[PDB]
Amino acid sequence: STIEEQAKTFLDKFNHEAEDLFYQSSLASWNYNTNITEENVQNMNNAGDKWSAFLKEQSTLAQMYPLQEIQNLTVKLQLQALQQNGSSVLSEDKSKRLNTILNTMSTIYSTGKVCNPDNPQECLLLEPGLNEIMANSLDYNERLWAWESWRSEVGKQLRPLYEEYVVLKNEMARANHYEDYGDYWRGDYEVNGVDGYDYSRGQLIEDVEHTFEEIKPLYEHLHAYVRAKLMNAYPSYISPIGCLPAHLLGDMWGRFWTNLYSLTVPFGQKPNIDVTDAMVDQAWDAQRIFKEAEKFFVSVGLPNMTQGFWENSMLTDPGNVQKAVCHPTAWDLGKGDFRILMCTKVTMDDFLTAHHEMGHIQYDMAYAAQPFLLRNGANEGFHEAVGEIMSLSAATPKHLKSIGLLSPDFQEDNETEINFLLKQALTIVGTLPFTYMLEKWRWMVFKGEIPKDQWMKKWWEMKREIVGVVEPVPHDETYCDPASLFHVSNDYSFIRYYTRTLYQFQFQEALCQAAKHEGPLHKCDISNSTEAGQKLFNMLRLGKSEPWTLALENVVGAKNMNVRPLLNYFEPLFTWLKDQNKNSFVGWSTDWSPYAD
Repeated sequence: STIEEQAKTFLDKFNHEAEDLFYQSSLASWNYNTNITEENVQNMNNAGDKWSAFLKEQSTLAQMYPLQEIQNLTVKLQLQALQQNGSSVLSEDKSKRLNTILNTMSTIYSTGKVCNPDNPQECLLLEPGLNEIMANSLDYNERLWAWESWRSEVGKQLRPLYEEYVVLKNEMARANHYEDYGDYWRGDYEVNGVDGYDYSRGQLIEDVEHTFEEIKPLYEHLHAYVRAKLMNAYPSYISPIGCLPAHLLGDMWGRFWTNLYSLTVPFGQKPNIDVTDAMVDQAWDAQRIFKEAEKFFVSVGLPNMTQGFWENSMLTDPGNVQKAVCHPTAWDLGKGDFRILMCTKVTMDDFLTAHHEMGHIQYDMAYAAQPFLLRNGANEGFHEAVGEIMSLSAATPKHLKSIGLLSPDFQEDNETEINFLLKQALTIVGTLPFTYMLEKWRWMVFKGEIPKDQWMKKWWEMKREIVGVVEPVPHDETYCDPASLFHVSNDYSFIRYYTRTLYQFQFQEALCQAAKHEGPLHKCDISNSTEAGQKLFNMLRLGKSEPWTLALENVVGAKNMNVRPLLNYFEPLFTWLKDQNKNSFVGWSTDWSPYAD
């Protein structure tokens, strides 16, 4: 007859009512992704608005239950994420303005078209269009045109809408008892009420800017090497003392740096690793790729997947008769139903993608017993962190040799491991400072460290301060360059893509030491060792029921988040760079600019 028992029965009624409508709402979404149809575009809308109304009404009926007089930390964990008013605190007109701004941001970015009024042939789409010329072009102006002009038609029309977004989200957060919306976004990592494990939202910056203080060395040699060797590509434009132009970072912006490898190979005469020539000869299909990826998880002790998983997942493009957006996504429909979406093809990268998205499915399989609010990762960067460590063990030549794909007598030397390390670090570390600078800018603008008149000046300063990237052409206040990214335009959280990597190496190191590997960490494998899989499962089975510090402790043993596994993983590459960069300019100087004439 007290608050703690009334909260439990209310949560029982909520979870026994949230689960079944969540299934109904996600089924329509999956049916729309499989079948892009007008009849389906409204079905998921009806279903999603029903569940949106459900969560709002349950949030309202949960708001008479104080958090101070409930002691059970489980019930408190359920209540703290359900009590969140979010958009409920603002007026109807402000809610209308925010949602029109929301569906305008996505619309303008998605339907942004580039064209040349002087040359009709210079008109192309984004995928597989505009990114392609930013993908495989070796000319400077070729990338320059669709770099500056990309933000000419979309990088101007979101500046005032985002200016209004900043101010309305400030009240979005302040009315909910936060300092800023930057303080609302850093709220997932907040842990309170756990003695010794209590984590505050203000400590996130204190830890992130400290962890970057040990990542800066490796990155400055990466930048020094890349700038030293791109003068073989662009000798007449780029200084080997200054920094790099933004249009040569691999994509329209430069988040991922996979695209530089084909031009920045360490050794060219060696034969790079690939089975793409191996499944064509040996008759592997999407079924068999998944079946062999399953054995990876079976070896470490993880249970076999559901019978319905195979009969409900989508594996191969259903021809031209039906058009399905098949971005690689893992789907947890609940009620024991889980599916995966990807247009599978016969290539090694699709094998790594299959493993990466298969880890997500297995991880979500682990916490089925958790309630419908605890059926999520402890932190946001934790869900994509459990899914890539399989991929790091899926690219090891030892792994490919035991399955009969890779040649049994491939010689592995100091030139093969090192090129593998360049391929991975240029991809997994080339993204960390860019994620950090982006979220740091979001935090100083959302706390209001900047006025209007230097909104983007102090943006290119931190690109030229953190990642060391100069602009080919100066930008005045009129545009909006940060908004060009999809995650900024639709306003997601991004530091999940800096913190996921740093969980990745901690987990990999702890796991393959628990597997008793003798040798450098960059090749250690997790298969055929149940003692590490059982340790990992005892972590995956908690999910959100425990604080992320304790979740890190039960595996790695540290409540802190560390870079030491990162430096162990890239120590051999670090060593190559030291004696490779004896004559290059370690570091950068801010005075340099390509247009400083």
